[PDB]
Amino acid sequence: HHSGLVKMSHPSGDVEACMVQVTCGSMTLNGLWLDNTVWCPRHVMCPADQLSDPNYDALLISMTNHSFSVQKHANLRVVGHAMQGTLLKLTVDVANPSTPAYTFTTVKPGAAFSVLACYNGRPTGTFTVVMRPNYTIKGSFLCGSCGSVGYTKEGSVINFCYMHQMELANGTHTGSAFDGTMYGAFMDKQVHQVQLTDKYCSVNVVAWLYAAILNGCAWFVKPNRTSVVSFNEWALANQFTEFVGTQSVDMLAVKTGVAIEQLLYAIQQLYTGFQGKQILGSTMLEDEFTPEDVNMQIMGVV
Amino acid sequence: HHSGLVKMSHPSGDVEACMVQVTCGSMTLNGLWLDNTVWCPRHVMCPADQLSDPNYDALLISMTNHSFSVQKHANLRVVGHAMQGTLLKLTVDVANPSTPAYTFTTVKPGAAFSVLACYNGRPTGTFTVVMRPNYTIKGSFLCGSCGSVGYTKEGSVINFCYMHQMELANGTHTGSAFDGTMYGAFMDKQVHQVQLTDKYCSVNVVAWLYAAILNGCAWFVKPNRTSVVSFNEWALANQFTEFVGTQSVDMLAVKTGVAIEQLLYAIQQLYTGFQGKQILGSTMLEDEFTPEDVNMQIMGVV
Ligand SMILES: *[C@@H](O)[C@H](C[C@@H]1CCNC1=O)NC(=O)[C@H](CC(C)C)NC(=O)OCC(C)(C)Sc1cccc(F)c1
Ligand SMILES: *[C@@H](O)[C@H](C[C@@H]1CCNC1=O)NC(=O)[C@H](CC(C)C)NC(=O)OCC(C)(C)Sc1cccc(F)c1
Repeated sequence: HHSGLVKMSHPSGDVEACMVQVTCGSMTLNGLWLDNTVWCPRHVMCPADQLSDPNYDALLISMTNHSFSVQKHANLRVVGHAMQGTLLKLTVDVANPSTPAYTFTTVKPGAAFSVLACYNGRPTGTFTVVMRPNYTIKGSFLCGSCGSVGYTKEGSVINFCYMHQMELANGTHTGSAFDGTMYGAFMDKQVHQVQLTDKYCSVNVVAWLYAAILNGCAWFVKPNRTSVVSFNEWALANQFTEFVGTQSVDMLAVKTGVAIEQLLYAIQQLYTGFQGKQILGSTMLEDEFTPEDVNMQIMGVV
Repeated sequence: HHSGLVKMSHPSGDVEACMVQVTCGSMTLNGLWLDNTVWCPRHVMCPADQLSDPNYDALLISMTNHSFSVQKHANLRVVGHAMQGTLLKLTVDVANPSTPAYTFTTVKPGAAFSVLACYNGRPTGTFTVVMRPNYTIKGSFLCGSCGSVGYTKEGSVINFCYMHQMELANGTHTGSAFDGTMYGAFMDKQVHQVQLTDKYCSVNVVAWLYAAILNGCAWFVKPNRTSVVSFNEWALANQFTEFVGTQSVDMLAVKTGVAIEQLLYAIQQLYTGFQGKQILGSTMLEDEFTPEDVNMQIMGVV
């Protein structure tokens, strides 16, 4: 029996109209064109021989307005340039006529956002990822994908929350919010960097367990319960994130009739082992589906 | 270590411009607007009391040109109507100015296509699915999602291959190609229908095993080999599809240096059990990634 839950991404049509190609010499990457501002990663100014330890402040001074080439596949003239954190704020004389209503937001661990993978300013694919506790994402990025944007949608408004910058040794990816800060303690330098541990997202495992109950799979549900405070103490010693309930989780509890503390106890015993049984066709706990995903995809509640 | 493989969907911007709302009385659903033709499922004409066993031929005669209301969120006047198989071919006086270069194709088991989920003619989300051997898909569809389209992209040309029609008891979904034929032996009637067995896609499991080798995971690779003919005989008695090699699979074999017959032997032993080990973080064989997905996402080869 299929759960009805898939990795669902937002429609990308609004964001594809904001994708441009930015070249600052020998390096090309993607940029976000909103109004008269083009955002792009700041290592576009970096020559290939200084990626390991670049001085962006000196490089920015070395740049002029005619040093950035912006193209849409239309060529955009740069009338101003500035750097905020690990991002470049290039000003252009033409405002994007297809600029959507948008905000800039920071995404937190356990939350899901949609990614538009682009190369040479041309959208290539879309996928959804969950920001992991170590502030990395398990995405699909290759050379030239920097500048690809991550976004969430609340109505007609697109909340941009991620710009791809680098890939780690473990194969995961990290980037920067549109305030210039890289997620976690990461730096936009081509060096090996210490990566924090990854943890199971408790609020997403609880949602995934609720989805099984909404699909008739409730063998793991027992009348025993574990409080949030006790579970969070247990989570700290078992590579699980501390659980914080939300209204979305409460809706799932109300509809199913199963308490959160019942599932918290279940996660503790399911962590020790599924014992040859399966939940939604899996033998491991899944934290890649948010409570809002289960609310939306299965019950049509947004 | 993350494999670098995610469920990747095509950009949906081109298809979102072709999505319309079709209402033929008390039922509303989605339609595909290409040139002066609007395609939509034919049970839009069905009153709610006859969904179990509808006479579409009589219903079509009962309809007029003014019986179909087509709206884009612009209202489209219907200047002609026809029925092909399980699909309606409505002619409108206005051609879609954003019609992309497109073809109509039939997707085969094991192949992957992108789906644009729509409700009331408004795109809501996108996801990618693999057509299963029983000619069903493990999608995320709800009431009103009929008319959502499935498509593949070869360059700038969009090959439409799926229109959502119904959901089965197992939670999977099936639809019709744009020639009017429902995939498999399914009928667009609100009754329980016999569903064929589902099988592991051998060509996709081979691709998934190759992706592990491309990520350093090759503990399952042994010098022993199993021929395609012998594997296909084994596949017939173990719920596996018969393997047919492709050029894409050959590229993966050439790059890795591991023969297909080596992995066919591995699948036979991995089917008996992973024996406590994991491949790409999984204890079961995965057939939801095509050889082209591994070729594109990991090696950038399209
Ligand atoms: C976009 O310009 C590009 C995107 C990556 C290419 C491979 N996969 C990607 O997503 N980003 C870069 O080339 C980065 C340039 C830096 C920010 C100046 N670097 C990058 O993605 O990774 C560099 C490292 C982190 C791989 S350097 C490294 C070396 C040895 C061991 C190790 F763990 C890290
Ligand atoms: C679009 O109109 C809508 C989409 C589905 C609603 C629920 N999930 C969907 O994807 N499709 C329908 O309502 C179909 C109308 C038919 C084609 C006239 N029916 C449908 O999706 O399923 C009807 C069945 C197959 C559930 S009837 C049934 C009853 C008992 C047991 C059983 F296995 C099947």
